[PDB]
Amino acid sequence: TVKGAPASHSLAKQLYFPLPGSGYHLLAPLFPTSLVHHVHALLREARFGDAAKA
RNA sequence: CUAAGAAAUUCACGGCGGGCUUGAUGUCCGCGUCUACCUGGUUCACUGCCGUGUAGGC
Repeated sequence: TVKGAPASHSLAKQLYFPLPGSGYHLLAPLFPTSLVHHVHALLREARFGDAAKA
């Protein structure tokens, strides 16, 4: 549980978003660790075989 | 101010081997097609006393 310093080392994406009146924000996106991969793998190998043979 | 902004894939190859498709068959019967028309508004034609001489003759 430690961070360091906020940065975005020159190759991470960061994209202007138009504010309503005027102005922008830089909005650096970060890759999430949402695991739909577990829900994808368990619905393709675990009991996809049993439902598929039925 | 665009998940922004950048990017040489690069190369080669033996698909080969062989072969019985066979036989048989009933298309089979009919039939009312009628009726009336102007090719005519066109053949710039053989000559010749003729002038071949762009008008000139029956």
